[PDB]
Amino acid sequence: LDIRQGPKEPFRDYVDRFYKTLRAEQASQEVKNWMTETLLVQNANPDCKTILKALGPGATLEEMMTACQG
Amino acid sequence: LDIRQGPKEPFRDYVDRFYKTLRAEQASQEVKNWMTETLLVQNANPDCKTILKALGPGATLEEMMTACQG
Repeated sequence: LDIRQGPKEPFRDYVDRFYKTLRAEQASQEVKNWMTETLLVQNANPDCKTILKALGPGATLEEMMTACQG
Repeated sequence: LDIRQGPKEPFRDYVDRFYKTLRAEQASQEVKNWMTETLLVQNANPDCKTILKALGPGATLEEMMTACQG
């Protein structure tokens, strides 16, 4: 996963690039979930990454987008 | 994935801790592959992470272990 959130890139934009790479692999829902729990959080910028980790297990993409909106 | 390779931790040891966490989720082969391509590489220490990235797509766990043995 080459996609990483720029320090000034809105989270939703990063999410869209991330999902574009994910779609290329025709990932299942299970894989999509694993990727959202791991790489999406791990590849987020400093500001966002901290917040996203604070959400805890099972946080949804929706909850992550809300947490880092702007 | 809380597991991260210590800067002085042998790669195989890190692999074992990594796989212990993975087994807890009863991941399929597909998921195991995705995790090996992403998190295993992304959570490797500075020295190892560089080398592992140089291997390119499709590198197997075996090839990664060989690359960072010690």
